[PDB]
Amino acid sequence: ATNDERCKILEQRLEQGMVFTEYERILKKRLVDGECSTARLPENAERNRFQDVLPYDDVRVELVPTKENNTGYINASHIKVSVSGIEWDYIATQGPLQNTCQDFWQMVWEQGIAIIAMVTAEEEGGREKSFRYWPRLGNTVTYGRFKITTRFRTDSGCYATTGLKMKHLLTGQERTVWHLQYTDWPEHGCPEDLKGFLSYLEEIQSVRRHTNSTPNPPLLVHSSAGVGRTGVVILSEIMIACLEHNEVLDIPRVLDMLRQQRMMLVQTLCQYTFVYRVLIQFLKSS
Repeated sequence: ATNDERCKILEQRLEQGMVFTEYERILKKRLVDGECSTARLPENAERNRFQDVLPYDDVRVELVPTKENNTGYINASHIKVSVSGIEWDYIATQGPLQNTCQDFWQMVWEQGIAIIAMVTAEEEGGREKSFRYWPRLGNTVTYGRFKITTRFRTDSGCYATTGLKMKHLLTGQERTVWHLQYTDWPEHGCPEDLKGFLSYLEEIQSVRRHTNSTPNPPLLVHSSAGVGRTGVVILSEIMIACLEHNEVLDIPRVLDMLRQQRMMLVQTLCQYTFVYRVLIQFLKSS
């Protein structure tokens, strides 16, 4: 029940408004070896949603080079953290563009991805935040050598689960990909329903566990920019796992480690304070 001491500390820090000082001291990106030269190539300009939100060279997801994409470039970062003995493996990526759908599915295939955690809407405020890279039911699409079929979509209130089949058109191999989309989460803000977000995290945790039981692949997390709401998901799941290991909690240490793998994770104070609220409620129900 040492979680009780953690929950008081967290509630007090939030209640007294000491969260901000902690958050604003965390650097947004690497100080050194922060080169994003491949991402900055003129040839890759159309592949970035924002020319300043970029993967670092040494952790970018490298696609096998193709005719259409010689550098095999996608705006996506490997995120590998070890926190309290747990080795976490994610890929964090931006929302696909019309012209990066083949790249996105090539990454899904090559990296062995079984679960997509989508935490953006397709459209918000009249703007595209993610291209519709998977088919709409009523049910198949082809991007280069990958055929994607939507089997079903089931709504769980705050999020929806879509069963996808992905087929390699040159080998005939097929794989199931589970698409878990949180549907009401404004960009730069927080989920509307805190408990709904916890149930979304619970479903990601469950499906990862059970698909692993049947080299485990990274979880693919994406938003629009691939840093804000993506960062909330990753930092929340890591910190929740920390709650069982007695070791002293150090959220800004963890977020700093994460931003060493992909810049700008967790864009706003409300997103960071939301992670505190998530942990408090998780501990309040333990």
